[PDB]
Amino acid sequence: MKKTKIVCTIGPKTESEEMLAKMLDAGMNVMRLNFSHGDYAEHGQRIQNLRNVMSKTGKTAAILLDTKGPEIRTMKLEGGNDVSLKAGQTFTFTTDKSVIGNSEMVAVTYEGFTTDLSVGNTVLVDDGLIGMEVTAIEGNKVICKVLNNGDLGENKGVNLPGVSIALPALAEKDKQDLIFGCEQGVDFVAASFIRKRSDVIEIREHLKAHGGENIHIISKIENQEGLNNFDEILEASDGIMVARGDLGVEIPVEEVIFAQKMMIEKCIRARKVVITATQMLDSMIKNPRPTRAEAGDVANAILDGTDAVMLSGESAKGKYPLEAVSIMATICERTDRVMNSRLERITEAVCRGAVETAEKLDAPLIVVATQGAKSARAVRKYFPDATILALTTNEKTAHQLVLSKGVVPQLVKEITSTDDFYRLGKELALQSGLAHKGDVVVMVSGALVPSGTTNTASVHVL
Amino acid sequence: MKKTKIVCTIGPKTESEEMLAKMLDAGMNVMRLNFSHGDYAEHGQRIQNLRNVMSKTGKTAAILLDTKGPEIRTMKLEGGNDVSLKAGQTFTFTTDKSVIGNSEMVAVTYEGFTTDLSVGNTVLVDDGLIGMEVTAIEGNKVICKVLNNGDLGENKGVNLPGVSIALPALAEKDKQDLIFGCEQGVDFVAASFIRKRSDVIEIREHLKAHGGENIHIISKIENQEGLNNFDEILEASDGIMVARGDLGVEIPVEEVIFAQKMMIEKCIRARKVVITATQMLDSMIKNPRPTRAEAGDVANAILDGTDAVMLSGESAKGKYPLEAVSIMATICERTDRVMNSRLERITEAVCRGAVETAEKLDAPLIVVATQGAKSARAVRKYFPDATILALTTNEKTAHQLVLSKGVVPQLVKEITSTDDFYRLGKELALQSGLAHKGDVVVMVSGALVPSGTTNTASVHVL
Amino acid sequence: MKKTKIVCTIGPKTESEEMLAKMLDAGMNVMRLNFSHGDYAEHGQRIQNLRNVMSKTGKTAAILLDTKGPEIRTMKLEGGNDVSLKAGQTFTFTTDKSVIGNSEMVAVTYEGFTTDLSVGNTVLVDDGLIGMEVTAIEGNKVICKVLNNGDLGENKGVNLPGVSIALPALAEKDKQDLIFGCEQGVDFVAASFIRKRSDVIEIREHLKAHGGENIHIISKIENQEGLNNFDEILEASDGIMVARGDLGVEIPVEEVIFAQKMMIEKCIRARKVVITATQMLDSMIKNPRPTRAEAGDVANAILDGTDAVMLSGESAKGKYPLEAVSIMATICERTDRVMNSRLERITEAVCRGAVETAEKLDAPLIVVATQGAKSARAVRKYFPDATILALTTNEKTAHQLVLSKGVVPQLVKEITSTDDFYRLGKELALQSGLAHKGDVVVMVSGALVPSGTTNTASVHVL
Amino acid sequence: MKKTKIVCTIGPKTESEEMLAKMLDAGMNVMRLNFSHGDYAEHGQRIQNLRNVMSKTGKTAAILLDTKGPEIRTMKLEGGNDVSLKAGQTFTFTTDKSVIGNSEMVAVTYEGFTTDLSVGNTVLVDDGLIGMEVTAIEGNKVICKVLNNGDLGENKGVNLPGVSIALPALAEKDKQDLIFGCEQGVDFVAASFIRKRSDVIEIREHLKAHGGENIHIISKIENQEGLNNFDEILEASDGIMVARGDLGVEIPVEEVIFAQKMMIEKCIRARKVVITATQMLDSMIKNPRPTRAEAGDVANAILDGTDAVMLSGESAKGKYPLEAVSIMATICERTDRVMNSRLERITEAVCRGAVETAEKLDAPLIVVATQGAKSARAVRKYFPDATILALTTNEKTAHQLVLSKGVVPQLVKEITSTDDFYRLGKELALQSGLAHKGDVVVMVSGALVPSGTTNTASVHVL
Repeated sequence: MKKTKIVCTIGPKTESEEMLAKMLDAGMNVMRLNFSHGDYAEHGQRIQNLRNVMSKTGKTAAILLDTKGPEIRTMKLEGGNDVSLKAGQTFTFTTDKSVIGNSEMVAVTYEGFTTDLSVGNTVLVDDGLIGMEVTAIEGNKVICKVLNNGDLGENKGVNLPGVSIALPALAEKDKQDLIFGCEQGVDFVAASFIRKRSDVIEIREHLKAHGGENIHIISKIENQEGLNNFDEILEASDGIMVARGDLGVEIPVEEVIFAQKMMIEKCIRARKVVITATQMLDSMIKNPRPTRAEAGDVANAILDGTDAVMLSGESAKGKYPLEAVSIMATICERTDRVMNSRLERITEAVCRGAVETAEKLDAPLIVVATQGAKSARAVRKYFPDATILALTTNEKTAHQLVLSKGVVPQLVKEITSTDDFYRLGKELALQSGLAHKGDVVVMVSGALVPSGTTNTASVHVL
Repeated sequence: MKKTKIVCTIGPKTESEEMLAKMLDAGMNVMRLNFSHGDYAEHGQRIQNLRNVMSKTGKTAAILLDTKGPEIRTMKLEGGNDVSLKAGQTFTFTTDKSVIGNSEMVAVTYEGFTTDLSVGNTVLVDDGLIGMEVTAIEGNKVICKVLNNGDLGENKGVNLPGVSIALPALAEKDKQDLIFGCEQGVDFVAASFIRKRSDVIEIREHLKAHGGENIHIISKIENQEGLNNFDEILEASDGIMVARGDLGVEIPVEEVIFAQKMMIEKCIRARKVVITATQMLDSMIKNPRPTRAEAGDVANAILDGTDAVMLSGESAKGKYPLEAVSIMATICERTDRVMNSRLERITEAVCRGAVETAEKLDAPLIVVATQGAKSARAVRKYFPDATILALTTNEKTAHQLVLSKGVVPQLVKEITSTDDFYRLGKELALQSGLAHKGDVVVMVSGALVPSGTTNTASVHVL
Repeated sequence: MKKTKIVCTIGPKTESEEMLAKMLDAGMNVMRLNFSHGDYAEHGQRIQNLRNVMSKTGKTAAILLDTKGPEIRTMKLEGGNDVSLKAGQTFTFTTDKSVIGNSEMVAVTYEGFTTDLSVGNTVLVDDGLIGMEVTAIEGNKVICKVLNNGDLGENKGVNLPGVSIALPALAEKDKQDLIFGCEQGVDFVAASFIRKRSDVIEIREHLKAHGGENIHIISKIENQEGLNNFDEILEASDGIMVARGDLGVEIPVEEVIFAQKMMIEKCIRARKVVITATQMLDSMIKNPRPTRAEAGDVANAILDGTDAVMLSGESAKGKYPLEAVSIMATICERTDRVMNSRLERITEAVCRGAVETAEKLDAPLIVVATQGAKSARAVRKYFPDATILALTTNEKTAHQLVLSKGVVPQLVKEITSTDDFYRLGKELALQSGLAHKGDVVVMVSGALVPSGTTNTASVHVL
Repeated sequence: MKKTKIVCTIGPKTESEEMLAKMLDAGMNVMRLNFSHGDYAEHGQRIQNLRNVMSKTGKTAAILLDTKGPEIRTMKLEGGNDVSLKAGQTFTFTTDKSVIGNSEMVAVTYEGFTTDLSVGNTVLVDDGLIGMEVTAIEGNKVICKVLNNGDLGENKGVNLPGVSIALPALAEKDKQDLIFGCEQGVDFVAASFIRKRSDVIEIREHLKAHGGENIHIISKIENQEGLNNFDEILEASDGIMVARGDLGVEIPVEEVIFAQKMMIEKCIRARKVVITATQMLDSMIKNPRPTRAEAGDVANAILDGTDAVMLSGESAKGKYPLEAVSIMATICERTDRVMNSRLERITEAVCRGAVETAEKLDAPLIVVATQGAKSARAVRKYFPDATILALTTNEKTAHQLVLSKGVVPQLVKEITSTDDFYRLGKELALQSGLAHKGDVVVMVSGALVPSGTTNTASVHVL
């Protein structure tokens, strides 16, 4: 009965066909492959297992490849031992990768570190554990003053709040991973650390060069530059992933919530899927129940209007994966049921009216003859109470629509005319079990128009 | 182009093919035949002339037969001389037709005069010129005391305010006139003096017995009983003619305006055509310009929301028929221009939305695939800015639709599917000159439903 | 109790104290003195009689002086005999007053006749009975070609549609009549034939020179120029009288209705009283009942939203004055009953809210502490269901408020504070019989602000 | 600039006058004394220090006593050593307080434990660390089956989801604490573990018996019974504290968020303060910045519409109290500024209109002449953009209004009339610095009515 869709990162604990089947029962809609870890063999087997489960059970799911992305990391230390940095001390980064670190200096992986930073900038190390202020940049060195005590381990992430970083759109490993995703025909690519329009285009060109022109690109917004260029990025993307955890290190902490609300709102208006991700039910890596706060955070993202919510470690490596999917579905069901429609160009006019009509006739189902995703998403924009049954002849579209809120996709052989759509949609509506004899359904399609124009709405009794 | 339709009574000055053609140019939509006068040869000729003009010019118009109706009239007087009745005097009516009248007593045409009146009732003679109060009823005599001074001529109408009168629905001449109308295939019958549901029913059974089952019945509301039973009468009728002059004699004068507003409103809700008639431009029997008051009365009837307005003597016998049609058309245009749409069943929902959609996309035209008149009338109910182009395969339906406001009917060979309707309706929309390349049109129809269900709305660019 | 106010022209049949008292009972609110007729003794007596009736009965009423105005009239004819002008013939007007007229030429009263006309202009004689087109202007002659057959009598009015006429704002007799009005302390002056701002100004400077600075000026809009400059005229005037009969001769007939609606709307927005006048119940000069049309015309004027309606000959000379007032009152009540409030400056905000508050609490009465008329008119603008009880310390203001719709004025000694107003207004509200123990009243006033600012609204239970 | 008010639990780190002054600068509005800990001397000194800081700085703050409340705790264990409970094992509670516990059995503090529980009920121990299901109740023993592994320490809290517990409204210690609060003249008492109407009444009677009739009671809703009787409890209380942490152990976890939204909504409608408390910025006990999640949780409570937010350990015992207040204020400011008004009995009519008027005139300030808190809260209900300046002669009311959102209280000597209110409020509005010359203010009060009726709204320019 839930409308919000659930993305599950699959890992060792959940990769078996047995587990995947149980995950789908519990509410999983989309499989996420986190390419920060694993090799092509492991990920290939996971894709294989899901498609076996789908083939045998007739259930639908989508597959999402989440790239590792480019990053700035610190490097190694003397004796591999942590060093204890003291507030007020001088500390230096070097772009020289050959340097082994200690309490006074460590190397970073990114050659451009000296270029992109400025005296006065803040360097955060290890998810903001240690904060430092740059006091001088000299040759290949960024000299800083440590702001807080902390322990520096080896290989830790670095964040540069408010700095535009000249890392490439794709790491070299990323480029290979994307070829793999095309080879495997994944449905979505979630691109890490997206900062500007040109990153999305570079990814679009790379997928297109390997037969991936139909793979939808979900841009992960992670830093202030991403936020600044959000509209540009949304325009070029097929969707957005809101990386709350990263944003919590990169922008003022009181802003993260409104960045999440802003981005979701704009994706709905733009008719593009949005996924709310990171720091959802993390405590369930270890515990069989989430915290009150985690429950409240998930629900408010649903109320904000996200299409989907995402599980990370709690479904890949955690001790209670099935519990975490199940309680997620419960939060989804509980929250979805109290949401109302938002009624506030030909396509917007017809779809908005179609929903308004569905509500005024207490119609449980809106049947959409979707060319691509556009038409089903144009109905979903107004948050219908009714479920969207989206008829498509395109198998990739069927998979991709799994991610949109309240959309039930249906693969069909063909629809040759508008009246055939009405005849066929009424049958498939009854067959779906989503509606019954005597219910009203509203039927949406294009007629005598190019694909991706919706110009027709029709009311039928089953 | 005006939206309000003009009914013109045709008489000796306007019956030629030459005049009818010029009447149509001036704005006439419907020819009214007043069967109070003329014989079958004269009326048949008028019907023939119009149909010739229609064939030669390709213009569409409907034909309306208006019955004389049953009436109560006074009788003859000694020496055929007017007599002066004095307020307070005794005066008696007799049902004995043989009696010649004088200052003390006159005969009436209706035997039921004694039965239907009651001591205390008011008797009005000659359009309320002389008013009388019944003081006794005895045998075949109704004794009254005169209320006001006035002069009593021969053969004058009698009105009995607030009295239920037991005249038959149809006079004997009416029954013959109606068969003539069936033989001649008129589009409308306007039945005079309708008082209750059963009157409408008796007329329908008379028509259905002579092949007139497709002739629409317009009930003329003329008295208090008619007003009391208006809902019943509307339900049974195809439309209503508001006879303001008659109502001014039967009900209190300050009520006539609201009785016209009430009746017009309810006809629109019911999707049934309404004509505002009587005392429109009567001064133009004699003069080439109407009165300020006359222009204002007509305009407020259009503003009340009438489908059509009617010319009587001013187009049948008057000295300036074309002047009267023309200035009527001018008022219709001037008043139609400032009217707005009125936005609040599957049919109701779809049609209301189609109009809302038209306005929101600035569509000049709503194209309706009408099964009978219901569907075009269902769109017209919301007073669209857009003109209604009504496709129908039935020639009688096409004629009848001429009387509905803002409706242009179009006879078509057939439409075999919904996509066929769109293809054809776009062609016909361009051909009509009513819309042009690049305009938006909204196309309304039924799909996989019984006739007289409207369940589909579709938006197209020409 | 009706809300719309009735202006009655008083003449020989209605001037006695006996009749005036009965006129007030029947619904008269304002006495109109038509200075086209009567001398100062007669009018002074009418003023005296009313004021006697007012003192004896404690009823309130206002007095309105209506000027004759400047006019253009034709002159004398040979043997004083009508002449028959034939369409197409040449006919000449001369500014030479000494000329006696005939079939070919007549004199007019206005020398400026040559100046203001132009070849091509239309000249109308005798309320548009005969229409003429100027073909040449030469010396003191305006040569025309007659457009329609008609009979030309002596001393008939001339109208020049669409022409700007350079008559003075006031005739010489008018100037004397206005001083008389100042001496007599009338409440209103209705200025005839107002055409532009400067006419209103010249009348105000004439009044202010004779102690009339507090006499409200009602501008009579009678022709096209007046309509063109309406905003200017409204700005300068205290109110507007709509002279429908005159406008029917000056502008195209289908426009008169909308000119009445436009003018009434703008008066309401401007918080300035409007009177709908001319051609109301004229048939009741002769008959004891009006026409259906007459009743409908009056009612639509109230529905348009007029403050007041006016009786002319029917109450001055007619055979049935009390009948005409009574049936007018009946129409006012019947029409006022079905009208709703019209909810959309500090004053605007407070007054609009006070009405909204009244309706939401079902308050029968809004009590206004009015500095001059502005504040009561500011409440009246929204057409409250509640009656307006207007407290004022100024006796002239009290009289003038009689003309505003739904306003009951009340003369008070004083109100020294806001809490005093509430105490007193609750007492007076009960005393008025307009509200009762337990009713809610809304009390509107200014507090710590210049007069004519309304900034305070207060709700009390009686 | 923030409107949301901040409650700070004061403890050893923050009790000095130096700290309290810095806490107020940072945004503290209300001091919370947590009587779970501390003795009357410590709490008395804290009240003394704040009142010194208030006296010296002229700043306002309120004092809130939060009772410890009645509780169910486990007791002691053999050798004071934790015992390791295994899922599936039998475990028994005994009401015998003399029993020292072990791995098989422990004593509880509440005699009624056997009575109130039923076979099948769930017993949670130590904030839900260990869950057990009751399998038998026998004499003074509740025998259970352990559901999950866990370690049992000494003296841990017990929760009984969905059980109605017959603990008293007040512990014996609570009753003494309340006398202390009266002695000290605290402004608020926050009563722990409120379950039904009768608890609020018992507290009301106890305060009244010690001169505390003016102390506002904030009911802490902590369990399912509290939720079930919420309306009853709200009715008897002056406000509500939402104890999210407790609710997270007592009710289904997906419900806690909607219980928080429900309760806040109802308190706003009821015109009673609501405080959102527990699990706000807990990580700041140890860290100088909150988490993204904690930031998001606080902001969503503000968006829900809470009057105030509360700091617990992070301001009493934590290492970074001033940081935690400051970042709280920042979240408040950032969130308050993007909230809109909610415009949707005489008092509701006038106040709702007063806010609507304030918005339509872009008024920065609504000045309220408040008798008690009622009137200022009746304005706050509609979430005005404008700040509420609440004039009161009552010093306790002034303190209590500190807790209401967007209310600036102002103690005044007296107001003798309505015009004095306007004169005085305009001065105090300018003096406050909240508005400036030329701004509009809306002024709200009662006039000629019993206290706690608001019937007057007035608009003034400064």
